[PDB]
Amino acid sequence: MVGLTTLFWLGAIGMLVGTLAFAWAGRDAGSGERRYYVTLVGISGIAAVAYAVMALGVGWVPVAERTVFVPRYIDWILTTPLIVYFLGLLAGLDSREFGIVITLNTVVMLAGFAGAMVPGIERYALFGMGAVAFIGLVYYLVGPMTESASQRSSGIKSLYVRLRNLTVVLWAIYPFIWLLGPPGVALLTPTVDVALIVYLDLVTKVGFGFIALDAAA
Ligand SMILES: *C/C=C(C)/C=C/C=C(C)/C=C/C1=C(C)CCCC1(C)C
Repeated sequence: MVGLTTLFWLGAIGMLVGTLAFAWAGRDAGSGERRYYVTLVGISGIAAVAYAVMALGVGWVPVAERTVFVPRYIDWILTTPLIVYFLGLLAGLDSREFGIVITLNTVVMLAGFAGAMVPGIERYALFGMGAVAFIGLVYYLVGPMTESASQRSSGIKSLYVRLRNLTVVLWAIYPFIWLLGPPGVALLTPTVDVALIVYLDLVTKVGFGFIALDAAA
């Protein structure tokens, strides 16, 4: 499909501009803030690589009567934790709390990946595992991580809240897409499925980064 490839290109391109943009803004940054710029460049860069790889025809593996794009999940497993890290730096979390939110994040990504890789109905069981871990992650986001961020300057306090809403609201859509897309009910075509994910991936990553750069000043 030529349509799947262009959607992948659009993604790689959109991520590229995000990266270059963040790497530029990150250029010349204090020895106590570069961490943000550099993590933002990783979130964007990794995704860009993953998209170009898929655009090029790599990772399109068949499972049952569908095809699963492995580079998407590899990306997710590597990038979502960085997003949570970033959010964590804002909130002012320590190793303890960081550690908790990160693993909870990894379980849902690992479970989603495993789930999409199995042909049998037990895939729903794997999906269900990620579902419960995600509600947990969201709990920590709007809960303890929030109260924890309420101790920063009015500036940081407001940036975190905008980013967590953006995050929580958009991420909650992914599972439903998975459920309706080919991995589950396949009530959604691969192409629409991919178009939707590309958009979400872009906003929750590059959209995320730009909102942060705006705040930087
Ligand atoms: C840059 C990529 C991002 C922000 C990807 C986010 C993906 C999710 C929030 C996926 C969530 C899922 C569940 C909550 C249930 C298990 C199945 C998944 C992996 C689709």
